[PDB]
Amino acid sequence: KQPIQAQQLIELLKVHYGIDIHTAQFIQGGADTNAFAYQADSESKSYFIKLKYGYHDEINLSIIRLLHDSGIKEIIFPIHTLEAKLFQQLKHFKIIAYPFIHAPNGFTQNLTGKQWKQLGKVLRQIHETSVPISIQQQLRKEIYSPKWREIVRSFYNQIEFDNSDDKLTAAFKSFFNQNSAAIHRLVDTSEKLSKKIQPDLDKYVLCHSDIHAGNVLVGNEESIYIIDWDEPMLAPKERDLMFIGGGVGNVWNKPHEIQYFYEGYGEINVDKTILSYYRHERIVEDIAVYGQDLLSRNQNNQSRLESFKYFKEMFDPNNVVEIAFATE
Repeated sequence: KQPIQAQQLIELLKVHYGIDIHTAQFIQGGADTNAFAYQADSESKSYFIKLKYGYHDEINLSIIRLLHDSGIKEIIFPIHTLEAKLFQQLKHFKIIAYPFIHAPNGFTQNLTGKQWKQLGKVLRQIHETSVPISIQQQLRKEIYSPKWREIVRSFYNQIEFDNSDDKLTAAFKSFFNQNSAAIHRLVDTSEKLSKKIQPDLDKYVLCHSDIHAGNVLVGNEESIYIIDWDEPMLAPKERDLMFIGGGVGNVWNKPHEIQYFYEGYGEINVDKTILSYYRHERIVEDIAVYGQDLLSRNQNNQSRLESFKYFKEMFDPNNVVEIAFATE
């Protein structure tokens, strides 16, 4: 499926980046969807290369460039091509080169107070970044879609006994039934809050959209880096703020973290209705996705059990559900 043989990277990295690589190897399952990852090493360093088919504008690259030129420092930026571009466009595919870095994320290594402040400073920088109209036209907009809420409601009648259910499906239905009150509350609260929110496009800002602890790395100089810029969007700032104290992954649920974050972010006028809407809606989105994986046999059972564990963890003490309810 690969557009090139790994050794063809030697020629390409030399030509377009001026880098001499002595060894390149395909990285299995590293990339996802339309992407192929490779490890290419220079006698001096190691590089992570991503190839993507196509010549259309990738929103990730457009936004990464905007933040780069805007001065945001806390991003792991691509290595520049010799023409000073963040990626090399070839005839039928693109090359995106990055330094091969290992940095623990916020789950692995909890942020220090200083890092919480830096995260607040950087996210405020991002939210205040002026977005050129050409790029605004490329960004998805928050439209308060009822898609996920509808899917979870479609599950209601499926929770009924079915003689053909397998072990995982039956266990999931039992758990759903035992937590039915909380599940309907998540859906109904997200729905109620969406109805009360009057969309104001003038207040939308550039948002990461999924900035949980797994997407912050603590790297060189003990500085933080925000990763996964694949699906940014224009939406109320609360789309991102909901994660501070949000408890995603059973971390980022402590009062002092919130204090340090806002000392850095500065803006304390946060719309509580929109913040509560996102915390409930993000859980609804996950119940729809992981719940469907349990009601269906689309993935193997080892994978379905992982979805089940994830689904249940959302209901643990101090996890996302309890924090969402506490927000409302």
